[PDB]
Amino acid sequence: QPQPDPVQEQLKQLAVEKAQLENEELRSKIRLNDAQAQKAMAERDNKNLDYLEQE
Amino acid sequence: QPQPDPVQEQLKQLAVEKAQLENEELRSKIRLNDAQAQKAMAERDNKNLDY
Repeated sequence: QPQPDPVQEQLKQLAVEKAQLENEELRSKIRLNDAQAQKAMAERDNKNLDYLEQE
Repeated sequence: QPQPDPVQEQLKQLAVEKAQLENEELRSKIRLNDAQAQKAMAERDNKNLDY
Protein backbone atom coordinates (compact mmCIF):
# COMPACT_ATOMS: atom_id res chain seq x y z
CA GLN A 1 0.00 0.00 0.00
CA PRO A 2 1.51 3.38 -0.96
CA GLN A 3 2.36 5.74 1.88
CA PRO A 4 0.80 9.21 1.52
CA ASP A 5 2.60 12.52 1.93
CA PRO A 6 0.66 15.45 3.47
CA VAL A 7 2.70 18.06 1.57
CA GLN A 8 1.35 17.18 -1.88
CA GLU A 9 -2.29 16.94 -0.79
CA GLN A 10 -2.07 20.27 1.03
CA LEU A 11 -0.42 21.91 -1.99
CA LYS A 12 -3.16 20.57 -4.28
CA GLN A 13 -5.84 21.98 -1.98
CA LEU A 14 -4.01 25.32 -1.99
CA ALA A 15 -3.90 25.26 -5.80
CA VAL A 16 -7.66 24.71 -6.03
CA GLU A 17 -8.27 27.60 -3.64
CA LYS A 18 -5.93 29.73 -5.75
CA ALA A 19 -7.97 29.02 -8.89
CA GLN A 20 -11.21 29.94 -7.11
CA LEU A 21 -9.69 33.17 -5.82
CA GLU A 22 -8.47 34.01 -9.33
CA ASN A 23 -12.03 33.71 -10.62
CA GLU A 24 -13.26 35.97 -7.81
CA GLU A 25 -10.53 38.48 -8.66
CA LEU A 26 -11.72 38.54 -12.28
CA ARG A 27 -15.26 39.26 -11.08
CA SER A 28 -13.97 42.11 -8.91
CA LYS A 29 -12.12 43.55 -11.91
CA ILE A 30 -15.20 43.50 -14.13
CA ARG A 31 -17.17 45.22 -11.36
CA LEU A 32 -14.54 47.99 -11.22
CA ASN A 33 -14.61 48.45 -15.00
CA ASP A 34 -18.40 48.73 -15.03
CA ALA A 35 -18.44 51.20 -12.14
CA GLN A 36 -15.87 53.44 -13.81
CA ALA A 37 -18.00 53.25 -16.95
CA GLN A 38 -21.06 54.71 -15.20
CA LYS A 39 -18.85 57.31 -13.50
CA ALA A 40 -17.61 58.51 -16.88
CA MET A 41 -21.17 58.49 -18.23
CA ALA A 42 -22.40 60.70 -15.38
CA GLU A 43 -19.52 63.13 -15.93
CA ARG A 44 -20.41 63.33 -19.63
CA ASP A 45 -24.06 64.04 -18.85
CA ASN A 46 -23.09 66.86 -16.50
CA LYS A 47 -20.79 68.36 -19.14
CA ASN A 48 -23.56 68.24 -21.75
CA LEU A 49 -25.95 69.99 -19.36
CA ASP A 50 -23.29 72.64 -18.78
CA TYR A 51 -22.97 73.06 -22.56
CA LEU A 52 -26.73 73.50 -22.99
CA GLU A 53 -26.87 76.04 -20.16
CA GLN A 54 -23.87 78.03 -21.42
CA GLU A 55 -25.05 78.15 -25.04
CA GLN B 1 -13.99 0.56 -15.11
CA PRO B 2 -11.91 3.74 -14.75
CA GLN B 3 -11.82 5.40 -11.35
CA PRO B 4 -12.71 9.10 -11.64
CA ASP B 5 -10.49 11.65 -9.92
CA PRO B 6 -12.56 14.35 -8.17
CA VAL B 7 -9.81 16.99 -8.29
CA GLN B 8 -9.47 16.92 -12.07
CA GLU B 9 -13.18 17.50 -12.67
CA GLN B 10 -13.11 20.53 -10.36
CA LEU B 11 -10.01 21.85 -12.13
CA LYS B 12 -11.70 21.51 -15.52
CA GLN B 13 -14.79 23.30 -14.21
CA LEU B 14 -12.62 26.11 -12.87
CA ALA B 15 -10.85 26.43 -16.23
CA VAL B 16 -14.23 26.64 -17.99
CA GLU B 17 -15.31 29.31 -15.51
CA LYS B 18 -12.18 31.37 -16.19
CA ALA B 19 -12.73 31.05 -19.94
CA GLN B 20 -16.28 32.33 -19.42
CA LEU B 21 -15.20 35.27 -17.25
CA GLU B 22 -12.52 36.53 -19.64
CA ASN B 23 -15.24 37.46 -22.13
CA GLU B 24 -17.06 39.57 -19.54
CA GLU B 25 -13.72 41.22 -18.79
CA LEU B 26 -13.35 42.14 -22.47
CA ARG B 27 -16.90 43.50 -22.69
CA SER B 28 -16.41 45.62 -19.56
CA LYS B 29 -13.21 47.05 -21.05
CA ILE B 30 -15.09 47.89 -24.25
CA ARG B 31 -17.78 49.71 -22.28
CA LEU B 32 -15.21 51.69 -20.28
CA ASN B 33 -13.36 52.75 -23.44
CA ASP B 34 -16.59 53.86 -25.11
CA ALA B 35 -17.52 55.89 -22.02
CA GLN B 36 -14.15 57.65 -22.02
CA ALA B 37 -14.51 58.45 -25.73
CA GLN B 38 -17.96 59.94 -25.14
CA LYS B 39 -16.62 62.06 -22.27
CA ALA B 40 -13.89 63.33 -24.60
CA MET B 41 -16.51 64.26 -27.20
CA ALA B 42 -18.52 66.20 -24.61
CA GLU B 43 -15.41 68.07 -23.45
CA ARG B 44 -14.35 68.98 -26.99
CA ASP B 45 -17.85 70.32 -27.70
CA ASN B 46 -17.63 72.46 -24.56
CA LYS B 47 -14.21 73.78 -25.59
CA ASN B 48 -15.48 74.62 -29.09
CA LEU B 49 -18.38 76.55 -27.56
CA ASP B 50 -15.93 78.42 -25.33
CA TYR B 51 -13.77 79.32 -28.33
